Amino acid sequence: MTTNYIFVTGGVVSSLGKGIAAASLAAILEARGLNVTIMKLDPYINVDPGTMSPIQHGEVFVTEDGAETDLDLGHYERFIRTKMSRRNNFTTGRIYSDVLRKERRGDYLGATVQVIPHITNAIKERVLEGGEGHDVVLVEIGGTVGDIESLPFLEAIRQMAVEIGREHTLFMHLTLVPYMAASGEVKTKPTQHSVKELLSIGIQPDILICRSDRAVPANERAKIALFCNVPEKAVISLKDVDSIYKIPGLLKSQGLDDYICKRFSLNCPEANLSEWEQVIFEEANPVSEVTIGMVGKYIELPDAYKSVIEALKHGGLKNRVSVNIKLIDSQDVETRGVEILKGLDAILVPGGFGYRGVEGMITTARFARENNIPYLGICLGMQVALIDYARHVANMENANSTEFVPDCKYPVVALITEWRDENGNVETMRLGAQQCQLVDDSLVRQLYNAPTIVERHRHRYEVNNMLLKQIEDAGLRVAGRSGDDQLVEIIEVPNHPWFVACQFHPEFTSTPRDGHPLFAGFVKAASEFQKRQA
Amino acid sequence: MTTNYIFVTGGVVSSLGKGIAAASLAAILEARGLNVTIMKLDPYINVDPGTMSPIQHGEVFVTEDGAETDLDLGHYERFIRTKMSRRNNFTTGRIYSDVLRKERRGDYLGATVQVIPHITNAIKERVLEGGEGHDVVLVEIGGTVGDIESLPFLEAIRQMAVEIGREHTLFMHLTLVPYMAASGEVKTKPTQHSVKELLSIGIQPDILICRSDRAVPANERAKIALFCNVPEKAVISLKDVDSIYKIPGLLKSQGLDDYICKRFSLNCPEANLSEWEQVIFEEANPVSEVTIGMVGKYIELPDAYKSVIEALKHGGLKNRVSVNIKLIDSQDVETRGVEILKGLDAILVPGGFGYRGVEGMITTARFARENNIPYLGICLGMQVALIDYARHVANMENANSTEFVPDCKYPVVALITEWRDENGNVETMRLGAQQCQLVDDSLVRQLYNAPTIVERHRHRYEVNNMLLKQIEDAGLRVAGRSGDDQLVEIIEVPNHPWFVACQFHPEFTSTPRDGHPLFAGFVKAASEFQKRQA
Amino acid sequence: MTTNYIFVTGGVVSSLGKGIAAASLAAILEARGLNVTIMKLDPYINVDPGTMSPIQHGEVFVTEDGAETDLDLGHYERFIRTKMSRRNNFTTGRIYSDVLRKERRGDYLGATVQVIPHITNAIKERVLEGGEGHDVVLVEIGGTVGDIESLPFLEAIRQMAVEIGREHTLFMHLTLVPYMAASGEVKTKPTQHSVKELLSIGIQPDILICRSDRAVPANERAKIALFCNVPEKAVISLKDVDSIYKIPGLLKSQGLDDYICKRFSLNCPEANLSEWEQVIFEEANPVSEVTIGMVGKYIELPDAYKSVIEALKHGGLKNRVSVNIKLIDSQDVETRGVEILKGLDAILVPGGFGYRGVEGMITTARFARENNIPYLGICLGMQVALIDYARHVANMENANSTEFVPDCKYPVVALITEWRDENGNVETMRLGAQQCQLVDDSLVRQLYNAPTIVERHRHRYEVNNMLLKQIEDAGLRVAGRSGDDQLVEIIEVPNHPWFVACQFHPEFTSTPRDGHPLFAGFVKAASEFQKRQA
Repeated sequence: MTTNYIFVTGGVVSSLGKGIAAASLAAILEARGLNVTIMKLDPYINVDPGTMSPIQHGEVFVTEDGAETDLDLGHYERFIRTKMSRRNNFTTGRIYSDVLRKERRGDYLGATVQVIPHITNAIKERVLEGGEGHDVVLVEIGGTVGDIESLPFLEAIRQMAVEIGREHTLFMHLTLVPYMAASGEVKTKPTQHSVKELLSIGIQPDILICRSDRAVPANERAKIALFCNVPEKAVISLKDVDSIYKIPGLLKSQGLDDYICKRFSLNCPEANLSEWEQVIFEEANPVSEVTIGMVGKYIELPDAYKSVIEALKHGGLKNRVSVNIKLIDSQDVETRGVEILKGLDAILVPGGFGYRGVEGMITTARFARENNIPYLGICLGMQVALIDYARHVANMENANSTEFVPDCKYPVVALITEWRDENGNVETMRLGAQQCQLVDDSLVRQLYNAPTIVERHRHRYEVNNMLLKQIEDAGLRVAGRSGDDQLVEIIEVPNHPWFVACQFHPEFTSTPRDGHPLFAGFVKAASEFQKRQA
Repeated sequence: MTTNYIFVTGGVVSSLGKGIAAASLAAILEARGLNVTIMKLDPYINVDPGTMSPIQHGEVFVTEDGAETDLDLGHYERFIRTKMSRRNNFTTGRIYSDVLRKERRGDYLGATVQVIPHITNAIKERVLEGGEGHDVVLVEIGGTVGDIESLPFLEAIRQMAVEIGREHTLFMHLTLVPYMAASGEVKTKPTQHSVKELLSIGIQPDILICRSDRAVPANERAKIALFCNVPEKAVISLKDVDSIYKIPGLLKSQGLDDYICKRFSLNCPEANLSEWEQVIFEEANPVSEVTIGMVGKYIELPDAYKSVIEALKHGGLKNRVSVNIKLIDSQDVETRGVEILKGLDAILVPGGFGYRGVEGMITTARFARENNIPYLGICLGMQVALIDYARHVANMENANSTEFVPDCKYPVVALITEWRDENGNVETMRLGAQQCQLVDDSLVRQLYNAPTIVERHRHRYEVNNMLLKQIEDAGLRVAGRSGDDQLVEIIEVPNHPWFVACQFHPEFTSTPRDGHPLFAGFVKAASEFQKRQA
Repeated sequence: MTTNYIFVTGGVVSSLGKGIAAASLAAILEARGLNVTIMKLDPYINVDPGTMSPIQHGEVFVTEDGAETDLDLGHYERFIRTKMSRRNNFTTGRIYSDVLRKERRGDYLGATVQVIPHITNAIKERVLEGGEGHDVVLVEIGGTVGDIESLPFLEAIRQMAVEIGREHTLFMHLTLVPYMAASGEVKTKPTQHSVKELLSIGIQPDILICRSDRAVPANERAKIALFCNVPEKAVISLKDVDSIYKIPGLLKSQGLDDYICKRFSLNCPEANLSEWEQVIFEEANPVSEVTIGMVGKYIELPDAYKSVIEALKHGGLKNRVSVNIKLIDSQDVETRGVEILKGLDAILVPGGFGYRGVEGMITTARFARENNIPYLGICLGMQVALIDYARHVANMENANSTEFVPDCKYPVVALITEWRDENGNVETMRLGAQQCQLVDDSLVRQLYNAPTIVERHRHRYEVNNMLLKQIEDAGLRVAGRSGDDQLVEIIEVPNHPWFVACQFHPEFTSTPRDGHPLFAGFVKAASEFQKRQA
């Protein structure tokens, strides 16, 4: 058994969906019965993604082993059943940190540490590490070809291609074949140049991917084949589609995987695309529909709440109901007011960091609570809901979080060390999948059908138990607590049709095939309420 | 008075409309009271455009001095009142022909002839020639930046610019700021790279043109300004529009010309944009509409019949009537038949070269003639009509052209030398504006209101006078004859509502403001016939 | 039998001896019993080398078939027995001439003629033509890698290589490993970059040639091997030597040919290096010595008279005598006078073009003649001697050539058409090997031992028969006449110890193993004179 590698690059423009393409391929090769894995090389200087905001790159993926990483690692989880780890993704900054530390420790024995060969060796080692024991390793190269931001990686690859041997490596490259309406046709010139750029750095493409909003004519594919030194059969067209789960079908349709096994000589098992067929069937045969408002801050870029959006979708799939998300700026709730929240079947408040429109978020929580409108709060949404209830029911004037106000007077949220009461009497970040203790008498315990659950976290502040008894005794249900210090994990409203909120991130566990009890209940409640109001 | 120059380049993709942008600018500069002219340099090896087909590059422009040249010079004359002479356009091959000839005759005295400096000097000298006596000279560089096809020219410019000084030169550069619907936004990266490419060959852009299908946000323009070393006000946005005549307005709106005179310190007279204001009014307030069929061969690319389409538009403007053109493949008329020609108010048959389905063109001519449907024939279309009438009225068995069948038996079209009768008894290319004697009693004479006219030509074969008397005596009007040998120029059908066909190319002389008698009459007839058939 | 190809390129700096290296290799391949040939592509606009001066590029080689070509073709003749032809050498300009002509006559049927693919087609077809029927074909690419002057050729090659497969092609690249005395060591960086440049245009080197003034250390060769993706054994060191004839030995020493046949898997015959062993023996064991003075014009770059220098050397080899050549400027004899000509054992006057100090050349001819100093005149040197004798012995005041002074009055040299006497009564270029009728009673007839001989030519003006009779009757022996027109091919002075001058070019036939009668005679006479003067 010898590991085979396929490198995935792309040029001309960004935003082509390199990770999507790679993931779809992996799904097929999985369906061919191969031991497929995948890694992504991140050109950024940031060592860890935790040093960047949600608005900067969208959601940060949490791996099983607790590592924080590129969102695309979650995308990989949605196409292949293998598990990602810290070994599946690292950054440029990470590399330098490691190398410089080795230098400091005398690891290079007085030698000059140079990009070539030392930085590239660091890269080479990491690649071999992650691909160890696998049949096929896909490697996504971030950045854009021709930019200096990733040339070191491209060089390391070239070296490995030579050292390993061409019989175990392929070069896949994404391009853009844009449609020029003024001319009434697509152009190939950009592609031709993109390939030339790879060639100038020692890389000859084997497989071409033509991204566009429409199928590229065979004639044009042939023209490309000519200029790029690539067989026509290896020039794959990839038009835009309305679902990433249809891509495996397209790649299979054009014989991509067969080519690879012949190279690529692979004994690939018959593709099991029935999962996609199911999705298609359900898509093409809806029965209801509900409208769910999403009040937040980063709504100007859907990607910021991508994992949430998909979790909602999955709940809808299980209940055969369309999910219509209304994006709402919490700051507009502060300006315009609750009129925004009208015409909704359910209310949802996502997590995140930053104050901005948080008071409007509270107003919304209040609105949904007081008007009995199916409410779901996550992380920050829970913090908000806590304040809402506390201030307007438990009478905790200015209930707040110490992350925004040093002297809240009624710090309902604070660091455990910072826990204190309204009289000033007292007494890092929770990450990854953690076990939570559910209250047997709670709704969510029964939704999960289990005494305890394990769910992912990403936050530093906690419910201030010094003032919890005020809130809870006022008439609020704690549906779950955590571990050692029984930190509040889930809250339910005693007489609200469906109002829940939690500390964990259920949106990182939800799948299209399994769904997720919480979102199933939420979306269902939306429907129930909709009918209740009709 | 010292001549100022502005160079126009473009990159990322082809087909951005460099000629359009340049012409629009020139129009404004003329409107500012400046002696502005324009030249275009081509990256083609073809010495003359006469060696290429209409399908290859579209219509070939006919200049006043008889030179055959780039179509864009027609566009240049449609915006400024100066004339596009042979000095206003030349190719790469042209240059080499000249230089090699100079070498052959000893003009380089035993020296090595090199791109640098000899080819670049040849280019430079031609530019200086054309720019003589002008205030502002625009120079359009064909090809795409980064491609080897025009690097010599870019180099020649660099040299020139240095020699004449920056105070007499500006660098304008077109780019693409494509919209990526998947991201929901436009991208600037391609532009940044395009500029870097010019810089790598010694050229620093002064003015940027952002081509797109929508206005580019000031923020994005600022980002570009940053990365390109260009002032924000010199970054011009240019969204797609439905008419070239609206571009001067846009460029003026963004202050482009003011910048230039400040650089450009120009004492520019108030722009006279009333010509387009007129057009806008008429466009916005049409009174009728007609449908006119166009039977030909190169209909897969409208540009092939561009000048014709424009002329038709001009007839429509004068008659306040919309002109709906139906493109028809002559091979389909040949195959499917005259059913194609139904539902039309008028029939038009354009000129060109190639057999393909010319028999179907003849069928169409017959159809329009026999059914009295407003017919207009141009160049070849006249030859087609000649055959039609001859064979089916004058009983000229297989009336035809010797260019396809030497032994026609009734060679109605042949070279003057080749003129012969049906018994075999006997006895280059006509180019440019030539005087034609109109028959005072013809309609066309009265349409022009003149004894004679001067119109442009482009053909080799003539009406075979050996058999003309057969055709003419059968009942057909020769509405005009040339000069020297009174060659048949225009034919009219005695009892047809509006049947005119001619050897010359009226489409190269019409304007949107002056119109053109033949299209005025033709389109009017279409309307009359439309009402007749109702 | 399938033809194998090896391409030769060079980077960093020019003048590394690409032709030398290629010829040396070919010699070895022939020595191994392989059908090897060689071609050279030249990056020049000049169509034919005949349009350039001797001082510009040095001697222009005359091939068997009369083609004028690059000097290096003669160098190829000195290493292998495969005969060169017009198919073995052509220029960039030649290509364009051919292609443009094809365009003109319609060979491209209306298509766009582009560098790619049409210019590259012209190139690759010529390559395949010349390589027909050979086992191994060496192709030398002139110019320097990274320069635009030869990128089209490099591209044509890349394409070809792909088309024929790597099993039939190798890339040999020359570089420079400069010695930096300030550092006390050689550097390799330039080489590393040179290789990178080839890679950027799609070419990966297989064999590296390290030119220097000293052997390159294995360590440095290894460093290069690393950075260039080349096996250590394929990195060849090539230090400067005092004789080209020693290079085959060096290449053989490093196992180059074995590698090639293994690739390169070649059943190569044992190298016969005895030709150089002979030379070495003779070189290291001279017996006499003699001083030869040469008067000319292009002495500022010995390459101009390279073929002559070699021919003199060959005469010396046959007479076991060292040849000491004094370089004399004709303009100095003109200025300083005959004092320059003192201390010489014999005097030689070469051919060429340009009036310059030719009067000093005439003065020299006079000097050698009148002082009985062995003399050898070639082409122009004959014209010079003719004038000398004519003016001073035959009393032909202002004896001269019409090529410099049309109105001579005693045009001893003139175009055959221009032949005339002093009273005005009258009555292109001769090239290649032509038969000359020798006079049986002449020395030259006996030196060659044959009634007639065949020798190469290159000149436009001939001995003026109208006045010849004055010169010949005055006491000058015509040692041989051409043929049809009995043109004075060669003369001898009746009472001069050894004074011979001719129209032909004996220097293009002389070899180190065969020698040549006129140089044997001249050099011997030179020695004899020396001894007579001592």
